[PDB]
Amino acid sequence: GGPSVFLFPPKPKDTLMISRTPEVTCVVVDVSHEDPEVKFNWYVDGVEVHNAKTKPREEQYNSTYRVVSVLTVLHQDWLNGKEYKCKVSNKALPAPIEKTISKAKGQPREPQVYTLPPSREEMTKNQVSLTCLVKGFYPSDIAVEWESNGQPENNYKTTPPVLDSDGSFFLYSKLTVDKSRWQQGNVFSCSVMHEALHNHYTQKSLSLSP
Ligand SMILES: *[C@@H]1O[C@H](CO[C@@H]2O[C@@H](C)[C@@H](O)[C@@H](O)[C@@H]2O)[C@@H](O[C@@H]2O[C@H](CO)[C@@H](O[C@@H]3O[C@H](CO[C@H]4O[C@H](CO)[C@@H](O)[C@H](O)[C@@H]4O[C@@H]4O[C@H](CO)[C@@H](O[C@@H]5O[C@H](CO)[C@H](O)[C@H](O)[C@H]5O)[C@H](O)[C@H]4NC(C)=O)[C@@H](O)[C@H](O[C@H]4O[C@H](CO)[C@@H](O)[C@H](O)[C@@H]4O[C@@H]4O[C@H](CO)[C@@H](O)[C@H](O)[C@H]4NC(C)=O)[C@@H]3O)[C@H](O)[C@H]2NC(C)=O)[C@H](O)[C@H]1NC(C)=O
Ligand SMILES: [Zn+2]
Ligand SMILES: [Zn+2]
Ligand SMILES: [Zn+2]
Ligand SMILES: [Zn+2]
Ligand SMILES: [Zn+2]
Ligand SMILES: [Zn+2]
Ligand SMILES: [Zn+2]
Ligand SMILES: [Zn+2]
Ligand SMILES: [Zn+2]
Ligand SMILES: [Zn+2]
Repeated sequence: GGPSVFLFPPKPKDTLMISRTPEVTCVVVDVSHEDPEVKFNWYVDGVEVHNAKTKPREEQYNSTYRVVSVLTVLHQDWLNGKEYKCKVSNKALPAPIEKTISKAKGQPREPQVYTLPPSREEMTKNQVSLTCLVKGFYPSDIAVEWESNGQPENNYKTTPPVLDSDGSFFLYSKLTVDKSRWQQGNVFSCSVMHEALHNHYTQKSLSLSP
């Protein structure tokens, strides 16, 4: 029938750290050998731009060609809602294919970050759960990590964002540590990246209070 276009956003962390390079990815699949030519046009807010890096086509094991084009986006443009259009032209199509993407839309809402110590009843266990509540944020793109003086604490798991009853999102992150480390008074820190925080970052700390 005709080829199909997919347009993918940057990775969320790449949009929240100015040191990183967010990029948007236009993928064309189902390109026939009969008309194998593929032209990309990129627009930012309706204005054609020219810095996209297209990859040379690559044949698939199902006898179709796959062509990829990558446009780097500016940290501030993406956060300011600019919209990115990929236009794919190929002989086999009646009219060119237009896909548009941007950051999740909606008024931004800054998260409230709260650490919760292990439950009393959980103090019987050889491991305990440190809880980071992140609530009230909009949009849902977010990243959460845990640290203890310098090094990342990676035995943690974070729930997906959940739509709350006021239209904002919340989640929880659970860090599991040896009960000894928690009682040795060590400081544990939940750090949160989200667009609506100052510099898109905050951290909150948790320690035994005796
Ligand atoms: C012939 O073969 C080719 C490929 O060869 C095959 O290789 C694999 C795939 C084998 O399975 C086998 O087939 C062959 O060996 C086939 O090509 C495939 O075609 C199908 C369509 O038929 C495509 O399906 C869509 O996939 C989307 C998800 O794709 C991602 O995830 C899958 C794995 O789950 C991967 O396979 C893909 O490569 C994609 O991976 C993502 O790619 C991004 C770009 O690289 C990554 O982002 C980038 O990441 C880098 C670092 O890695 C940087 O961070 C960059 O900054 C960043 O931009 C991303 O991380 C990566 N993810 C992963 C996990 O790797 C689906 O989203 C899509 O769903 C759409 O369609 C469904 C129904 O059609 C439905 O669920 C939805 O409606 C959805 O539609 C979109 O949804 C939105 C919102 O809901 C709506 O608005 C729209 O409806 C719609 N719009 C848009 C714009 O999307 C499809 O399921 C498949 O991806 C593609 N494969 C490849 C490799 O390209 C071909 O079909 C075969 N043909 C025949 C006839 O056999
Ligand atoms: Zn031009
Ligand atoms: Zn050009
Ligand atoms: Zn931009
Ligand atoms: Zn950005
Ligand atoms: Zn945007
Ligand atoms: Zn649009
Ligand atoms: Zn980090
Ligand atoms: Zn603030
Ligand atoms: Zn400042
Ligand atoms: Zn910024």
